[PDB]
This record gives sequence, structure tokens and C-alpha cells, in this order.
Amino acid sequence: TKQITLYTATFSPYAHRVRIALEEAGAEYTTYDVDILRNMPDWFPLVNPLKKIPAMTFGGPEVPPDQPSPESAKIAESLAMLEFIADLFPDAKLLPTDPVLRARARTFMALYENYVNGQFRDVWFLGTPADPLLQALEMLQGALPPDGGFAAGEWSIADAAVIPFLARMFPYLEAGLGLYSKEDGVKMRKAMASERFARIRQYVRDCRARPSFANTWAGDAEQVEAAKTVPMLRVGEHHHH
Amino acid sequence: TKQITLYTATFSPYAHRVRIALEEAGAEYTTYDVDILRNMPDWFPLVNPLKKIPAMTFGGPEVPPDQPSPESAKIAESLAMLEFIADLFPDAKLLPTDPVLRARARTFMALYENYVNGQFRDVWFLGTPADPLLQALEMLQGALPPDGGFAAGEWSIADAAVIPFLARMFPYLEAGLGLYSKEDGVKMRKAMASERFARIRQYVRDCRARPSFANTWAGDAEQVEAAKTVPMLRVGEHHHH
Ligand SMILES: N[C@@H](CCC(=O)N[C@@H](CSc1ccc([N+](=O)[O-])cc1[N+](=O)[O-])C(=O)NCC(=O)O)C(=O)O
Ligand SMILES: N[C@@H](CCC(=O)N[C@@H](CSc1ccc([N+](=O)[O-])cc1[N+](=O)[O-])C(=O)NCC(=O)O)C(=O)O
Ligand SMILES: [Ca+2]
Repeated sequence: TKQITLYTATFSPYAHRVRIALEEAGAEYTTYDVDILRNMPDWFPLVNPLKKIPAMTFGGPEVPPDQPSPESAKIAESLAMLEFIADLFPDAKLLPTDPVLRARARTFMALYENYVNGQFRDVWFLGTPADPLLQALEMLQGALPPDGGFAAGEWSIADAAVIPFLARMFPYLEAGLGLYSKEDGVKMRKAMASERFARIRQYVRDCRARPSFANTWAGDAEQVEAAKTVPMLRVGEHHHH
Repeated sequence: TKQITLYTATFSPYAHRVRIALEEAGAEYTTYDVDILRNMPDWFPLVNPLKKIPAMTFGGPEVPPDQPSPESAKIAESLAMLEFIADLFPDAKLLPTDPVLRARARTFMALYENYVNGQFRDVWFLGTPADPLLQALEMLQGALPPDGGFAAGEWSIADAAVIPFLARMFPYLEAGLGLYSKEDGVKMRKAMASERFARIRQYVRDCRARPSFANTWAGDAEQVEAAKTVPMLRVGEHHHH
């Protein structure tokens, strides 16, 4: 019954994770957009002392999001939130019940967070070389069940964790967003269209076809525009190696 | 009934996490050391294609650890293993039952993994300045309950995740091991002994006092000697400014 408020922004794949999970859970919840990159509200550190989105409040009296209550629990870090929503809504089966299959979900989230996420971050924001990102994506793709299905078989929070980032890659590449070189943009677009990455393309289509994605996605062109408001995605800067 | 084998190495904090959790769970399990850094066994990629420790096998027929069975589940990534052990041993209460307290545990693991671990890596393996690491440690200390207790109050896998890294810091500093300068080594030793870091010292003492730590620790001097075998810790080498 306790209220959930998620502080969010359209561009953010980290925040997107949690919106997907809340939709899959069937939760009642409130979202509130926060201009974290240009004009952080003075009250925002009350909901997240790290000053990052997503931020979540849970419980406490029902209050406007821009007047957060000291009585609400303040939850930070998107993966903690995913596990939290799975704990709050056990009937939604946001994780398998079998411990080995639950471990496949946790492993997949850790493979993404530890080996892929940092490569997306560095290729897009620093223009580092794309080959180690493609290698990491090939590794992640190898963790998927070969025949189809999601990271742990049935849909789970592991797929909420990963699809925001993978789903952004294709339209960001097409719009030329990111500090990588022309040569690496070509390299990545060809690779992600190649037979080498057929399995992850089907995974992306399968995650995107779910209502939890459709109802938390502004559309490809609108997300690209959101992303162009990010200062670190400086138009006109590219790095070469 | 299903066997647990953990592929480990004394020096490794990541492997140490999983040993602590298996002790806390009261599990029956086998450990098998792997010389991952100098002489990887040609069979090891069958238990973990990433070629990293820790690696875990679960179930299948009882076999010698250097003859892994294709029938065992192969589990990778230390934090996935920690959640797995909690799932396997629910009566050992390795996570809280309360959703919010559980989220404190998951948040604390994410704070360490996202903001602290990379600072330990940079200072110890690259000799980058120590200040950002001290700052990250102060943030992580701020997440602890100020009056006492573990990350989520009661002991949880969150404390298994973090104590292997914190516990190595003091003996490694005392041994001058790591690529940071003597100046930054003194700076860090002084900082970690000051009242600024009293709370995280109490945290390290409280975690270390548990049998799960004693039974998985070689002793400070022995752990330093294991760490000196790590090529990337470059014993005898320090960067300056
Ligand atoms: N580990 C956290 C990560 C959350 C995070 O990074 N949030 C952002 C998204 S924006 C973002 C996030 C990552 C990177 N990046 O370069 O890695 C760049 C940007 N950006 O906006 O330029 C933020 O709010 N930053 C505000 C701040 O730190 O003051 C989680 O999982 O929830
Ligand atoms: N995310 C994984 C991380 C596991 C990991 O990094 N394991 C190591 C420990 S050694 C290690 C781990 C991290 C760093 N580091 O530079 O950060 C340096 C070293 N090292 O031995 O020099 C390993 O086996 N590496 C072998 C390989 O990659 O082929 C987990 O949580 O289990
Ligand atoms: Ca595979």
C-alpha cells in the first residue's frame, strides 16, 4: 500500500530500468522528472544525497514529490531498486523461484554492469575504441539462452537492467550521437547488423515488444532528442585512435 | 544435497566474498585454488569462460575439482554467488526479510561496486591520487548506521561483499604494497586512523571478529605475501604525482 515515487528523466537508461520493473510489477507509483544535469532542485539531496537519478522514496505520508517527507525510506541505486520491487511484489514473479535460474539473472546483471556498461559509457562519453564494447556485447549475448527467451528464461529484472542501454544503442548510432569516431560508428552499425549479433537483436526486439517497454519509451526519435540535451554528449566532438 | 565447489585464490577479495558467505550459511562446500594469474589450468574455461575467479560449480556428480562435470551449473560473478547462497540457505538469514532493510543491503553493495571499488583499483594498481578514494570511503561510511551494526543492521551478504576489500587496505598500506607513493600511503594511513574514519574502523573490526572472517583469512602477514605474488600490484614499484 505504501507510496512509491520514482525521480526520473526521459534520457536516463538507469531510471528507465526502474520504470520497466514497476510496470512489470503492476505497481501503483508516481514519477517525477528532475533536471539533474542543468538545474538540480535544492530539495533533491533530501531524496538522494548522491544527487543522482533515479531516486526512490517509499512510504511516509502522501506528499508532492518536490516536498519530500523525512519519513519516507530513501532508496538509491537502480539495481537495488530492481531487487526491491521484486521483493515488494512477489506475486508478479519478477525473479524466478528456482535458485539456479535466479542466479542466471543475477549473473547477467553483473556481466552487464561489470563488463558492458563501462564500455558503453567510455565509447559514448569519451570516444574510446569500439572493439572492446563489441567484444563485451558478444560475451553478454553468449549468456542468453540460445533458442530464445530472456536472460533467465522467463522475463526477470535482469532484462529490466539491460534493455534501457541496448535499446538506446541502435537509435543513438543511427543519429550519430556519441564522441566516438566516424570509423567506429560505421564499425558498430555494421557489427550490430551482422549475423554475429543476431541473438542480441532478437533479445532487444523481445524486450521492446513488451508493454513495460512501450509504456516507458518516448519513441526512438524522442529519446534521441532527450539524449541531445545531455551536456557530456557534446555535439561536434569526436575522439580518434 | 547438491555439491558446491568454489574456485578461489588466497589473495583475491572477490573470492573471499564468497567464502565468507558460505561460512555464514553453514554450507558444505569445497574450495580449490587456481593459479589464475600465472598458470591457468587449460580446463578452467569450462567452469568460467571469462577465466576469472571466483568460479562456482553447483550440483552434478561429485568429481575432483580439476575434472569439472558438464552436468554442474556454472555460476560466475561474486555478487551473483552471494545472492545465490542467500537463496539456497533461507534459514541462515543472510539477507533481512524486511524489503526496505533488504534494499539497504543491495544499495550498500551497489555503492561499493559503483563508487569505491574503482577508486581502490585506481589507487592500488595505477597509483592515482588517494583523495578521491578517501572521499568515496567517507561516502560509504555515511551509509552505515552511525550508532553501530552492519550495513543493513544485522549481518548480511552486503558485509561479505565489502569486508574483503576494506580488510586488505590496512595491511597492504602498512606493507607499502600498491602503486601509490609513500606520501599518499602515509596520507591514507593517517586518514584511516583519524576520527574522520572511526565508524568504518568499527565496521572493519566488527566484520573481522566474526568466525566467517577468521576462518577465511590467512592472517595479515600471510595475505600480504599472497598479494605480493600479484603481477599487477608490481611489488617494489610506486608512481609519484
Ligand atoms: N549507479 C547508479 C548510476 C546513476 C547515474 O549515474 N545517474 C545519473 C544519470 S546522468 C549520467 C550518468 C552517467 C554518465 N557517465 O558518463 O557515466 C553520464 C551522465 N550524464 O548525464 O552525462 C546522474 O544522475 N548523474 C548526476 C550526477 O552525478 O551529478 C544507478 O545504478 O542508479
Ligand atoms: N566481477 C567479478 C570480478 C572477478 C575478478 O576480477 N577476478 C580476478 C581477480 S585478479 C584481479 C582482479 C581485478 C584487477 N583489477 O585491475 O582491478 C586485477 C586483478 N589482478 O589479478 O591483477 C581474475 O580472476 N582475473 C583474471 C582474468 O581477468 O583473466 C566478480 O565479482 O567475481
Ligand atoms: Ca552460451
